[PDB]
Amino acid sequence: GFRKMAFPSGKVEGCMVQVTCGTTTLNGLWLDDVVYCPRHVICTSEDMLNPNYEDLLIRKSNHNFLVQAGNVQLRVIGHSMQNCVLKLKVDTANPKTPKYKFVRIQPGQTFSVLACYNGSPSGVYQCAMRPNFTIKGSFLNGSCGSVGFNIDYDCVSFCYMHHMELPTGVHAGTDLEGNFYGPFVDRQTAQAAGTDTTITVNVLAWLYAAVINGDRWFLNRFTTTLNDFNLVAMKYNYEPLTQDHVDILGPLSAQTGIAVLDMCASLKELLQNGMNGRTILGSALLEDEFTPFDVVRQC
Amino acid sequence: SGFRKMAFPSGKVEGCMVQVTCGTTTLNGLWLDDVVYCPRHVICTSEDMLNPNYEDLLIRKSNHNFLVQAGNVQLRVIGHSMQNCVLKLKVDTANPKTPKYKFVRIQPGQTFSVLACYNGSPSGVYQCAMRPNFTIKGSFLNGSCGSVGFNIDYDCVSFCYMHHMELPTGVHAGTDLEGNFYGPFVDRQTAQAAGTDTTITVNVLAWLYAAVINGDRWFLTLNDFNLVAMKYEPLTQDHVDILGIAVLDMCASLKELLQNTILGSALLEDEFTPFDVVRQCS
Ligand SMILES: *c1c([C@@H]2Oc3cc(OC)cc(O)c3C(=O)[C@H]2O)cc(O)c(O)c1O
Ligand SMILES: *c1c([C@@H]2Oc3cc(OC)cc(O)c3C(=O)[C@H]2O)cc(O)c(O)c1O
Repeated sequence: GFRKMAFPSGKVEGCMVQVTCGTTTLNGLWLDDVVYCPRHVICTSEDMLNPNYEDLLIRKSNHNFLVQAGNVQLRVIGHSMQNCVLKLKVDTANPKTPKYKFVRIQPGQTFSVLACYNGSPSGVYQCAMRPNFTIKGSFLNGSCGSVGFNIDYDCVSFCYMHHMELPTGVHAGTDLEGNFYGPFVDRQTAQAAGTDTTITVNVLAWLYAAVINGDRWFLNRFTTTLNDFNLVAMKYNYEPLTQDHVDILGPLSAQTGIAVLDMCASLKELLQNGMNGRTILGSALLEDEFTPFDVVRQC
Repeated sequence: SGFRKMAFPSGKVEGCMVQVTCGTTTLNGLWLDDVVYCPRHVICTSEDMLNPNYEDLLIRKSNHNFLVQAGNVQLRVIGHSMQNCVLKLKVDTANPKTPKYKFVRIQPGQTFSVLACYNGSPSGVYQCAMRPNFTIKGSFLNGSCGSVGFNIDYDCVSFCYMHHMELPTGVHAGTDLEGNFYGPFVDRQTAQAAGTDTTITVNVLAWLYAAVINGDRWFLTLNDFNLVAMKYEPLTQDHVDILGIAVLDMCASLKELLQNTILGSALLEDEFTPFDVVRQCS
């Protein structure tokens, strides 16, 4: 079987705290003696549209920030700002601090989200960074500060922090540097996600996973050039397939003996005919939230 | 906004996962208090997969024939016994990471989270449901025998499933934590197959309600719906009471869907219980 799997969230659960400034409360990420959270926590109801974060932060003292790790209150001894993330220095290092690093992911890459409310983890799920730099996540009010991550070798790579929900229902956030994915800004002025597309390299990887698990009904005797595939796939609103993407599919092609452009011909036919009542790995749609690395890891 | 197949945070279960080795077999074990639980098939050999005598195989083994690895530490086994299809290994050290837990047995149509582990090392977590045919459509890529399923109510972990084997149809079968199998399956490498599976109708209705909350209202009598749907499981009064837009109006929507996408899915998802919708949408 093939499941959309999230990484074990235990190493991240031990880092989620509750940050309060004024009457605003959201989640923070406690690593070493620093707590990371969205800088919009310092905004009031009149600072939602055009806040000057430099002016708002200079008016704050350390005792204006209430950091709460479970039932233990953490004393803030310093505060600074980097891009859209607020850094709260506390007098206690987190003893549960795992091996970690901050990374920025590319569109199409996947990660796991630990949805938290009031610093309390409530659920974990797997998702991908859409080509339009949005997240088709599952967030309610109080989830800002939740983080996305991958685990590579018992080291936690933090790549996402949730900041806001867009009017279309999707979500936008930053890396742990405070830099937003996409052209979005931490302001409550109407923003809209660009035109989203299907992650082509992920669908091909998912098709390779279907062959690995024993499904071959979708293959055909055809091949295609890289340009002719892109000409057809882009008409179905698929992201263009680059030569780097083809190289990434290398190991899966060798493991299955099916050339990438041969699998491209299969995908071109699947888009043309649909499923015809059949399923691939339990899905009736072409799933695009598995990277070629996710396929190899689970298989 | 949004709707995802959300699993419970797995941190409380990760601290319990250990590696159990017996002979040429290595799988996952659940370390709770001073007892490690794992499938009793761990004591089988290569030549004892078709018709093993577990009573005979266990009597011939001593405590030191079981090697339990908890991180970089080897736990010392001081006792071994069997409860149904689960082996219970008594160790000399209580697990300091033992959470508040209880062993429960779930019903078909209920959901839970699985922490898929590989030889004691956790690798991934996902959410799934107990199919009416008592099978699990999970992802178990070997070395995952002994992985457990659970739910979390308040701070209490309700262990409900332990994985034992995969069926020839790609689905998986297991037991509860007391060793009692879900479904008509035995722990032997024999000819067995999963029964005709049916769709959990009450979960589909709950999933349609989650779509109305998320902005999908384009498709917005009991006995009449059942006769058409049964052409899927039947709906009871408790189903409508648990799903308490009237329910019968939603059944007419589902009836108009079975004959003649929703939340990014071309299929009617049936692995979200009515409480899962409330837990995620509130
Ligand atoms: C608020 C939020 C998010 O705050 C927020 C701030 C902002 O600019 C200052 C713009 C937008 O769009 C948003 C949001 O979308 C809000 O979701 C999140 C959370 O969790 C809390 O508690 C809060 O008060
Ligand atoms: C074996 C297994 C599972 O062992 C197993 C035993 C059995 O009867 C004794 C029947 C079947 O069907 C199975 C399986 O399907 C195997 O998956 C699991 C794991 O993880 C290991 O390591 C192992 O040796």
